[PDB]
Amino acid sequence: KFNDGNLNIAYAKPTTQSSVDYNGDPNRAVDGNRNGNFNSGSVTHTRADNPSWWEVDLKKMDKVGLVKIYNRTDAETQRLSNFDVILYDNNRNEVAKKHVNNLSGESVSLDFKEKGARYIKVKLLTSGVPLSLAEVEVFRE
Ligand SMILES: C[C@@H]1O[C@H](O)[C@@H](O)[C@H](O)[C@@H]1O
Ligand SMILES: [Ca+2]
Repeated sequence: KFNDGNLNIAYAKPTTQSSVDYNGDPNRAVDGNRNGNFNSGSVTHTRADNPSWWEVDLKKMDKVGLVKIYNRTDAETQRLSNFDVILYDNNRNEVAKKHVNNLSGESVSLDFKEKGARYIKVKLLTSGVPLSLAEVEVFRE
């Protein structure tokens, strides 16, 4: 629930994703565990979807600052590439979007500067690539 003294508002929130494979249910990206080894149980996994995506629902409009996305680490790390992070309001209107080409480390940090949003979606832009996320943390600043 807190990471380095900052309240992670995504923790334990409802999640969905495009499909599930390998029992990589979407709630694994909000289970409080940054472990990126798939075999740990901490990491989501969709099927090879058109495209694969994952989303957290904050349950109401909230304010979104830092969003930190933790990649799978044990294998297939390149899958988390060429992707959008999209904020939606209560009526699923897009209110902000950032594109990430790839990760040089195990995570990427994005600052949405306190934009009002209820949903944060991670969407791969390449057809037929599974989406796996170790953790998605969201902070209000
Ligand atoms: C859980 C599995 O891990 C393996 O390393 C991959 O080759 C499979 O595609 C799948 O992601
Ligand atoms: Ca996790």
